[PDB]
Amino acid sequence: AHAFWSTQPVPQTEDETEKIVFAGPMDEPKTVADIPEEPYPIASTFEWWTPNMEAADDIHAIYELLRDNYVEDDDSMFRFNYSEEFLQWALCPPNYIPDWHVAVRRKADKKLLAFIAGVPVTLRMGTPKYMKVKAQEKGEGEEAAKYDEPRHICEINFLCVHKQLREKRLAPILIKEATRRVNRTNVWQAVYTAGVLLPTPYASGQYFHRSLNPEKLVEIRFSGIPAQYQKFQNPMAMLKRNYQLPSAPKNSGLREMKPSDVPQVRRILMNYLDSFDVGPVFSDAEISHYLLPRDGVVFTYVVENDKKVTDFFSFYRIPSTVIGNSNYNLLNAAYVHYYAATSIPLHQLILDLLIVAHSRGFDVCNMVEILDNRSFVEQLKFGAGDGHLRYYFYNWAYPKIKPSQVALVML
Ligand SMILES: CCCCCCCCCCCCCC(=O)SCCNC(=O)CCNC(=O)[C@H](O)C(C)(C)COP(=O)(O)OP(=O)(O)OC[C@H]1O[C@@H](n2cnc3c(N)ncnc32)[C@H](O)[C@@H]1OP(=O)(O)O
Ligand SMILES: CN1CC[C@H](N(C)c2nc(N(C)CCC#N)c3sc(C(C)(C)C)cc3n2)C1
Ligand SMILES: [Mg+2]
Repeated sequence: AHAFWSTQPVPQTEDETEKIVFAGPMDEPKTVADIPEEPYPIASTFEWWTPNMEAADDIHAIYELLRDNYVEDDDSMFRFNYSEEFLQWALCPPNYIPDWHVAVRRKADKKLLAFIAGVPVTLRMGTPKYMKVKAQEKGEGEEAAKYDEPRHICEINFLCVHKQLREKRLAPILIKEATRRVNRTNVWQAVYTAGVLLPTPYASGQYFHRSLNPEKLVEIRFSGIPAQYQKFQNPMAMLKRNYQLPSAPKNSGLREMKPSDVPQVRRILMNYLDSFDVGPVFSDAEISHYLLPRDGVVFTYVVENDKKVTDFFSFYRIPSTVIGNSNYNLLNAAYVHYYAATSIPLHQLILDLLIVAHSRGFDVCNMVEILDNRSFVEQLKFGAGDGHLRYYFYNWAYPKIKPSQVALVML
């Protein structure tokens, strides 16, 4: 069934994952000196390339590869079009490792053919709460707590092979070379997500969408007019009224985040994320990088009351190419990023997210049912989509958990 994934240190079946009780490594300990110093072999017509993701032109080359060859729906209606500024943001966080950005090019002319990217993340990935309770029942607390310390690991994203080279077993080679470069830096675990089912997720959640511009979404067939609206004289008018939003935020202290807010935002975020079984730990530099506003990329607002920041939300922009409809070039989606609420109900905080996103010209707001995202689905008129995001570890045994015990947002 899986000629590549069967050879890797991942759980091989759903049954295996449902039997795991404690977090820890799959493979035997290895040293850096054990790991080949030479790049993984690749066909003579190709070469490995490490792009400089802080050079505008190298970012542009990766941008083009992904624009033309990255994730598309099965009906080929929409294809992600991450911007150049987004890619620089995502692939160069504090203390990033340039060698973890791995590309293949055709040696002759040097066309870019494939890419995969790793970035550092500090993750809590110790045994989940439910399984620590069972372990205490049983006298096994020491084993259950062994890997509780937040671990410095790799997050993988942006795996892409050019459409002309699909189904030639190039993706396994990129994965193996990325693994080698990570292992050479003495890191032995990775976290990754995909929409496809691979061996084997530790968690899975549905995607949810909230329409902001229903007329456009229906036109491009992202959305349908649902059957019950046919009881109405003007279905589209009633759809628009259904999703109508305020033109101004409701929370009076709302404003964009600024550098001086970093310590307080770090504090309330970390207190919140601490409650979840899998979640990142951020430095001040990482809070600054991932949350301060960046035009066209990330948008972050704080609620400041009596000169104190008590709540915040963030969202990021991923446009998609509208492949088949010629009336529109792009789908402009806002994705829910991190947030924390201490003064107001989460639904009140996130309504202001939708108002700001709509005001800024976004067409839809998307999220996965991680964090406390299910708490505002119905009131704020999100609907489940047909897709799922599955969360995976490489070289880490982990119990199956619910997606509401996951606090890592994937870009
Ligand atoms: C310690 C450090 C560890 C670091 C590494 C951690 C692991 C990171 C793992 C990567 C995390 C990526 C996170 C993201 O970026 S998820 C986004 C993935 N990108 C896309 O969907 C973009 C459009 N599609 C493509 O570019 C290609 O179809 C890809 C590149 C996806 C596959 O190329 P292609 O279609 O030309 O096929 P092949 O003949 O080369 O290879 C076939 C093998 O590939 C397995 N496959 C298919 N899709 C995925 C997938 N999304 N993750 C992992 N494996 C995948 C498949 O089961 C088969 O293996 P097996 O079933 O035969 O065994
Ligand atoms: C949290 N994410 C942002 C990055 C990933 N992003 C952009 C992403 N991934 C998706 N899937 C399942 C496949 C992509 C891979 N691999 C979908 S489906 C989706 C709808 C339109 C609402 C149905 C939005 C969405 N967004 C997921
Ligand atoms: Mg291939």
